[PDB]
Amino acid sequence: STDYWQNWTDGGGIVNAVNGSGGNYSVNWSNTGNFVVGKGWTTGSPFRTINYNAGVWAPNGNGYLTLYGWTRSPLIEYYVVDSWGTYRPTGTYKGTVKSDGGTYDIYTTTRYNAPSIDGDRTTFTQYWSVRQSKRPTGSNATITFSNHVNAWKSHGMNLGSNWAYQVMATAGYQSSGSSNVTVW
Repeated sequence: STDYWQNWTDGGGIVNAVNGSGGNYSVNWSNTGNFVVGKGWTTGSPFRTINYNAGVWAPNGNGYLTLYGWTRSPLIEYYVVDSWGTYRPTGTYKGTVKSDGGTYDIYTTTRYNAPSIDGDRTTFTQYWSVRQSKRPTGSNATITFSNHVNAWKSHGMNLGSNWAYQVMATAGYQSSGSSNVTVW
């Protein structure tokens, strides 16, 4: 019952995103700048369990297969990264959390004068859970987001009171690749 289509690119290279049937989408990208594409929900929830099955996850270089969303009040961009390409994202280490058969490291980072849902020139903190090893793809996976929300809270990483979208995303950074993901 997804109802949100996320498709943002800074315009660099080619990001061929297909909004497929139901919860399904694909991305074929090449020689990109930065981009984020995914399917999910118009209003995020700290109580939502996200299901997905990545039929293809094939980054060539730097890309993430990740829960992705925002809050406002305050403005926070958040990630639950299940898999990646050549680079495992890290930042300021906060702790760990076990969820959905995985162990995730918790990080914070900051963006300065960068694109956000509030405009092209904003400064904000990012919250991360990053799986310690790449999650197997091709079978049904779950992200029990509450586990992350609560772990983040325990480290003083509180989300905002105004929930924006919440999607299961393919994100890329100066890379190429292909993905095909179904979200529900």
